[PDB]
Amino acid sequence: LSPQLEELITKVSKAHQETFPSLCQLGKYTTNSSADHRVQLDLGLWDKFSELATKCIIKIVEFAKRLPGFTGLSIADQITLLKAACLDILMLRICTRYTPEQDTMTFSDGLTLNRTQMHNAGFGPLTDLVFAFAGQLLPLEMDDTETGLLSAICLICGDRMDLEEPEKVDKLQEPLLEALRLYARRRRPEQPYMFPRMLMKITDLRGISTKGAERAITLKMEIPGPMPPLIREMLE
Ligand SMILES: CCCCCCCCCCCCO[C@H]1O[C@H](CO)[C@@H](O[C@H]2O[C@H](CO)[C@@H](O)[C@H](O)[C@H]2O)[C@H](O)[C@H]1O
Ligand SMILES: CC1=C(/C=C/C(C)=C\C=C\C(C)=C\C(=O)O)C(C)(C)CCC1
Ligand SMILES: [Cl-]
Repeated sequence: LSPQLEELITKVSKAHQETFPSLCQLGKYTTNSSADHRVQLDLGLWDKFSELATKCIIKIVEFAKRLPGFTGLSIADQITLLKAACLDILMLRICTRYTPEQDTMTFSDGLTLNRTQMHNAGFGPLTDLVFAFAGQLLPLEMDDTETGLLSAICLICGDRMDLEEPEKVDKLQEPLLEALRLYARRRRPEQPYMFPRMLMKITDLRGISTKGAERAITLKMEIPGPMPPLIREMLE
């Protein structure tokens, strides 16, 4: 045991909780927009969804800047990491707020959309794969600390193309991996496969995000103007 590792766990947990409202703390609310049938795109829903996405991108940057050592990387490397991982983290975030009984996902302001509305907001042919990912995330029963640490591990990764100092990024990731294993095993000692299961979710997350990037291309043709600039920074 080391005090430094325990401090890292709590720092990351706090950074996550303070940039990602929990489903339980949110005042959920609904919309009646295009709620029953799948359409190509409901522009009202796209407007609301894309605005929320911009806000969450800013929150993910805020989260990143609170991760120990992140701001010690070159600005170029910080941007490179954020561009590489933002969509992964957005996916993890929305899927964490999945309510299976109601077949809904809840955004950071409490906006709660059913599957059809998620489709109509822009997810389109990606919707059911996203819900399937959320469904397969559930049994892991991850808590906020674990979700925070996993998000940090997804972001701080030395394999990203065009990194100036990949070995430096590698070194920053090391304690995050150690922290997640220590925490996961302590919390649920009778479920020792939880750590490796969590790590394998990273690969699943990358897979769904690649599909997300593909969806963005087709979505660009359906929208009446360009996507919001921070969304373009994430995708383009
Ligand atoms: C994925 C690609 C990544 C590319 C890197 C982009 C990093 C840019 C992040 C913005 C950094 C500056 O952030 C600073 O100004 C932003 C714009 O006024 C604010 O951004 C936002 O803040 C509020 C709460 O987060 C939001 O409800 C508002 O939409 C907006 O004002 C930040 O609260 C502020 O701390
Ligand atoms: C942004 C964006 C996309 C993905 C959004 C995802 C995957 C999650 C959004 C999460 C939010 C916005 C959570 C919150 O508010 O807590 C897709 C690929 C559809 C293409 C259009 C732009
Ligand atoms: Cl570009």
